[PDB]
Amino acid sequence: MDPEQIKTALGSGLLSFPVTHFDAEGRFAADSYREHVEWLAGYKAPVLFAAGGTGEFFSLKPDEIPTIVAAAKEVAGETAIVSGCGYGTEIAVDIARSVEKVGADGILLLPHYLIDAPQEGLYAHIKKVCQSVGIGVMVYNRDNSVLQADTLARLCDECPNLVGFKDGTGDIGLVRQITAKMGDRLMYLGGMPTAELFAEAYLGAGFTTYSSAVFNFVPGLANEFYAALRAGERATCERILVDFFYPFMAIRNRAKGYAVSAVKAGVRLQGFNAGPVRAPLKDLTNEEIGMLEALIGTHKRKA
Amino acid sequence: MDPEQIKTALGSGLLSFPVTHFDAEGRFAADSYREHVEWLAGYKAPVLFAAGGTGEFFSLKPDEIPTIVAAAKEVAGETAIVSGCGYGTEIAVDIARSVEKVGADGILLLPHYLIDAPQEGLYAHIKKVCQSVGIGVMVYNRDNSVLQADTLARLCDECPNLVGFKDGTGDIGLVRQITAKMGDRLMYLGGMPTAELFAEAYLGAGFTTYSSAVFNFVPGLANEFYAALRAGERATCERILVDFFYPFMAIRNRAKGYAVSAVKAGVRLQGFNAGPVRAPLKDLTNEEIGMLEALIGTHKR
Amino acid sequence: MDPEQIKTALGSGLLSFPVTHFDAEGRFAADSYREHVEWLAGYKAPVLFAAGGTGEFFSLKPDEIPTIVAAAKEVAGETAIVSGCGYGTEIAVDIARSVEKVGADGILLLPHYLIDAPQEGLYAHIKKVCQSVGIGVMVYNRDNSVLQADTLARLCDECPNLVGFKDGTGDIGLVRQITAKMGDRLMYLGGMPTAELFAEAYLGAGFTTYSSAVFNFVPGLANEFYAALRAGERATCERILVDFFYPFMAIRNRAKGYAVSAVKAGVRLQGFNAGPVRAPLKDLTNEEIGMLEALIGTHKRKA
Amino acid sequence: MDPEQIKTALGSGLLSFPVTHFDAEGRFAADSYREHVEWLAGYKAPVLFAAGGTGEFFSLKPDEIPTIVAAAKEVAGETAIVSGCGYGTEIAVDIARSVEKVGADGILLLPHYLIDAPQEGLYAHIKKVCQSVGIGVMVYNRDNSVLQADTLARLCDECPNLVGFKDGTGDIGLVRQITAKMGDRLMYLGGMPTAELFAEAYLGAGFTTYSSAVFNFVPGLANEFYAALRAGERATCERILVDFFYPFMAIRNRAKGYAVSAVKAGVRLQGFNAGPVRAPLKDLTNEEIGMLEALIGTHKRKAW
Ligand SMILES: *[C@@H](CCCC(=O)O)C(=O)O
Ligand SMILES: *[C@@H](CCCC(=O)O)C(=O)O
Ligand SMILES: *[C@@H](CCCC(=O)O)C(=O)O
Ligand SMILES: *[C@H](CCCC(=O)O)C(=O)O
Repeated sequence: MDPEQIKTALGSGLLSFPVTHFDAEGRFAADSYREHVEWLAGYKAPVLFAAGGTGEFFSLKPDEIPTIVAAAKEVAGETAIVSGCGYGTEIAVDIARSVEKVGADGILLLPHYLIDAPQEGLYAHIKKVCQSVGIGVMVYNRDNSVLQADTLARLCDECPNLVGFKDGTGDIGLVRQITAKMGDRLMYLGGMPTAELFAEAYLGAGFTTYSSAVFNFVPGLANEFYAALRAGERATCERILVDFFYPFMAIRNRAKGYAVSAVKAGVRLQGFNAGPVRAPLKDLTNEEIGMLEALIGTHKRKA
Repeated sequence: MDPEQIKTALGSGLLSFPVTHFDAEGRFAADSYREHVEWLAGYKAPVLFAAGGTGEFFSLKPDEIPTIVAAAKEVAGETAIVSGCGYGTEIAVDIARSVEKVGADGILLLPHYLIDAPQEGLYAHIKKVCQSVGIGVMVYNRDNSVLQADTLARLCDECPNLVGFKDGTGDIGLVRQITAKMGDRLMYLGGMPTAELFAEAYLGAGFTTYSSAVFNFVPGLANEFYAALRAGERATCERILVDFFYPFMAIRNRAKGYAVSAVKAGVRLQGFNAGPVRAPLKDLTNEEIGMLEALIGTHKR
Repeated sequence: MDPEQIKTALGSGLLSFPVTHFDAEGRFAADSYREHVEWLAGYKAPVLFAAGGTGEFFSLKPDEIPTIVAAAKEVAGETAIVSGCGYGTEIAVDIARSVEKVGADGILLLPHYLIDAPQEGLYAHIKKVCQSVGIGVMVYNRDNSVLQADTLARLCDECPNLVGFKDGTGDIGLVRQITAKMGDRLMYLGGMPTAELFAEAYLGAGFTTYSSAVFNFVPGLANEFYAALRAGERATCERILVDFFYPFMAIRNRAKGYAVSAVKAGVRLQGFNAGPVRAPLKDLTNEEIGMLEALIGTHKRKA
Repeated sequence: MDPEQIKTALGSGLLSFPVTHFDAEGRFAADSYREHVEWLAGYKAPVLFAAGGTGEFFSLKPDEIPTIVAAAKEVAGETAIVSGCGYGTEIAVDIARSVEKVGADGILLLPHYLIDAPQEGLYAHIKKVCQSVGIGVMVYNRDNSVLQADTLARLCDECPNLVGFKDGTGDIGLVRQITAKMGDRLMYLGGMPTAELFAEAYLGAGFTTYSSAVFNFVPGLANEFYAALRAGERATCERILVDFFYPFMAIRNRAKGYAVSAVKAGVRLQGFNAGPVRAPLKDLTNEEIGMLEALIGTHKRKAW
C-alpha cells in the first residue's frame, strides 16, 4: 500500500486500535490476538492500528512489534494495517523499517521519549523517521511532542509520505488552525482517549473520524455512534453519550492508565483472553470489572 | 425583563462585550462609552455585557459597575444589557442587587476571588448570588471556578433564574457533557478569548452561540463570520480565520492580558476615546498598535 | 509603627494568621475573635496577620476589614498587627488606607483579581498601592501575581516602605534568586499552606521566618517545632512532621480549600467559637473533625 | 562493587553526568569521550554517571549504552561508574543486565516511557528492574514517574539493592517527606537541571548531595561552589550564583532542551569535541555559543 492509498483508507470510516494480548506470564499471546482481531474484522473498520497506545506500544520490546503486526495481518483481510512507532530517532527508525518489512501499510509515530524539545528538533526527528521508510506516516500530537501548524506545514512540504495527523492534546484552537492551514494535505484523526466524547466538536474542527478504543469490546455500539455522527442524528449520539460513554468515563477516571486498562478489561469480559496489562499500568479491581460488566449489559457477547 | 426573556435574547445572535472607557484622570468615561455602545447596537448584537471580562470587571470598584450599566442602558436601544458580577459571595450579592436596581437585564457571574473551592462550595456561593435577585443569571466556567455537570444541574433545579452557561475553559470534553446533560434548560455561550477560533467546534458541542471580543472594533467582520458560520459557509469562515483571526492571535500572544489590551487598542484606532487599560494590564506598544492598525486595514472606520 | 520597625518585628519570630470568626448567620463575631486572639498572644508571636488568607480575606467585604483589624489590635498587646489587602489597584488602595487609619502596622498585599498580567503591569499595580500608605508593605508571590527578581528589585528601589516578601509559590529556584539578589533589603517570609513542611528548606534558601497556620489551634506545637528548627534540632523537627504534619496533610488534602477549613475546624475543637467558613469554602464533615480531633490528641486544650 | 559500597560512594562528594560525545555523523565518539572523562577524573568526582540525561540517554540505542559505559570505565580510575537505564520494563531490564555485564557499579533508572501511571504500576515496574540485577539501583523522580513516600518505602523493604533517590521535580514538600520517612535507608541526590540553584534548600531538606551538569565544562567552579556549600560559606555560594549560575540560567532558558545543549556547548568551548546533540534537541546558535564563551571568561581551559 502506497502513502496515498493508506491516506484514502484513513478517511473511509472508523479507526480501531486493538489491545495487545498477553499470557499470564506477560508474553505476547498471538492466538488470542488473532481471534479478537478476526472478530473485530466482521465490523469492517477500514484501518487497524497494530501496537498503538491502546495496544500498549509503550511497553513493547522493539523486536516484539513486527511479530504483533504480522499476527494482525494474517486475519485482518482487506483492512489496512498501521503499526505504532516511537521513541527517539535511532530506535524509531529501526522500528519503522522492521514493520515496513513485515508488510505494514503505514506507521503511527508516537512521541519521542522523556524530553521537551524545541520545534526545530521535532521537525528534525520526524523528517528522518519519515525518510527512513516508503510507507505512509501519521504524526501524533500529544504530551512532549506537539507540532505547531507552521512546523507541520514544513514537514508536509518536505515529506510526501506524511499523510495523516492524530490529535491527543484536546487543543481545539490549535487543531482548527492546523486543518485550516493544511486542508486536504492531511487526513485528520481524533485520538483523545474515548474520542466519542470529542467527535462532534472535532467534526466542526474538520475531523470526520477518530480512533475508538471502545470498539475493542463494543464495536456494534461504536459503529452506531459513528453512523449517527456522520448522519447528523444528534439525539442518537446524545443518548449513546449519556447511556454509555459518560458512565464509562467515570470508570476510566478512577485511576491513571485506565484509558488502556478499562478497554482491555472490556475485551476480557466479552470472552477474549486478552490477559493482563504490563506494568506500570495496573489492571482493574474485581469491583471495577463488575461495574464495567454491568455497563456493557445488553451488549454482552456471550454468557 | 424576566429570566426567560433574557434567555431567549441570549441565544438570538452574536454577543458582544464592550470595553470600559477611561480618561486621563482615570475615572470611567461615560459619554465616550455611550457613543461607543451606541455604535455597537447599530450592528444589531441582541445582548451587551457591560463591565464583563473584556470590560475589565476585575479592575472595577463595586460602586462603578452600576454607573457603567446605566450608561450602557441609556443608548442600548433594543439590545438587552447584562452586567458583570463577581468577587466573593458578600460583595457579589451587593453588586448583583445594585445593578438589578438600575435595570440590568441579567448577571454574568465571573468567578470568585483567588481561592480554589470544592464543588459544594461553588454551589453555595452561586446559589446565594442567584437567590438575591430576580433577574437572570449566567454562570461562567473558567480558572478557579469550574462547575461540573452534576453540580450545575443541581443549581438549575434550585434556582429557576439561572438561565445561561458561559465557557472560558476550552475544556471541550466537559462542555459537551454539560450540554448533553442539561439540554435546553440552559443557553450555552462560547466565551474563549477570541472565540471565533473555537466557534465551529463549540457549535458541534451544541452551543447556542458565542461572544465576539473583536466585535468591539470590527463588528462588520465579526458579523460576516457569524453569518457564514450559521449558514455553513466553511470556506468563508476559513478565509476570515486565516487572514484576520490567526494574525490577531499572533499580536495577542505577544504578552499577557492582551486579550483585553489589544481589543481596547482596536477600539481607539477606530476613533473611540476608550483610553488606557488599568493596571495590572498594560497597553500595546506603538509597534503592536501599528501591527493591529495594519491588520484592521480595509475595515478602518 | 514605621516601615523599618515592622520589618524588624517580622524577622524576630514565628508569625501566624488568625482565622476570622463568624457567627452562624454570619458576620464578624468580635467577642470570639478577641478571646481567640488573646489566647494566642500568650504564645508570644511578634507579628500578627489580621484578615489574611487563613483569615479568609478573599471572602471579606472591604468594610469588614478595618473592623477585624481594630478588633485584633485591641487585645494584641505589644504584638504587631499586619492587615490583609488585595483585589484590583483601586479597591486595594481603599483597603490599604482604611486599615492604616485604624492603626495597622503594615499590609500584606495579596494577589490582584482573576487575570494574568505582565511584569510591568504587576509593577504599576504594586507601586501605586505602596505609595498610597506610609506603613510597611510585604508583597505576596502566589497564583496570578508572581514577581521575578528584576521586577521586585525595581519596586524596592522605588518604594522604601516595601520591606517584606511572602512566598506562596513553592518555586525554590525563584525564591533563592530573590534572596540572592536583594540581600537584607527585604525580610523573607515562608508562606506555603502548612509552611512547616517547607521550613527546613526555606532556611537554606535564606528565609528569615515563616507563617504557621496551625499556630491557631496548636501554638505549643508550632513553638516547639520553630524552636528546634532554629536550634538545629533536626531529629525533633523530624518527629513532629512524621507525627503531626504529614498526618494533618492527609486530611488537609481531602478537599480543596481545607488549608483554611481544617485549620478553622481545629480552632473550634479547642473551644474557640470560630463558626463556619464562608462559601465557596466548605467545612469538614463530622468524620473529618473526628479525624482531626484524634490527631490533636495530647495537644488538646483543657480547662 | 556491591550496593552498600555504591551507596557510600554516592554520599561521598559532588556527582556528575558527562555528556555523550558524537561525531558529525551522530555516531558515538569514544576517543573524545574518554579524553573528556579523563579530565573530569582529575577533579575527583566520586561518582560518574555514564549515559544519564545530561549524557542524552533518551537518544541512545540500547545497544550503545554498554559501549559508552565501557569507554568511561577505561579512564575513570577509582571513580564509581553508574549507568543510565530507562523506558518500560522489558527494555529497561535488558539494558540493566547489559551494563551489569560490562561492569557498571550501579544504574540510574530514568522514568518509563510516555504514560502517566498509577503508584501500583510504578511499584511493579521498578521492583522488576531492581530484581533483574545485583548491582545498586538509584530511582529518579521526574515527570511521568513520581513515587510517593509510601510507595518508595515498600520498594525499599522489598529491594535491598535499591540504595539511592534522585529528584527532578523540585517538589520540596514531597522530597522532605521522602527523607523524613526513609532516613539513611537511602542516599539523596539533588537532580534539577542546574542543581546549584537548588543546593542550599535541598541540604536543608536533608539531601545527601547533588549532581552538577556544569561540572562538565567548569568543574573548578562547580567544585568550589560545592566546598563552600558544605562549609556554610554562604557569601561564596551567593557570589557564584549571581556571577555565573543565574547568567547561565538565562542562556539555558532560551529554548527547550538547552539544559543539555548548553552544557554540551560549554564542553566544546573548553576544547573537547563533544560534537552535536541528537534530534530532537537542537544545538545553541553561534550567537548563543558566543554568550556562553564570554560567561565562561576567566574559567577558560584553553585559548582558541
Ligand atoms: C491512540 C488512540 C488513543 C486511545 C488510547 O490510547 O486508548 C493510540 O492508542 O495510539
Ligand atoms: C467573557 C468572555 C467574553 C469575550 C468576548 O467579549 O467575546 C468576559 O469577557 O467576561
Ligand atoms: C539527571 C540530572 C539532570 C541534569 C540534566 O538533565 O542535565 C540526569 O542527567 O540523568
Ligand atoms: C498566608 C499563608 C499561610 C498558609 C499556611 O501556613 O498554612 C496567608 O494566609 O495569607
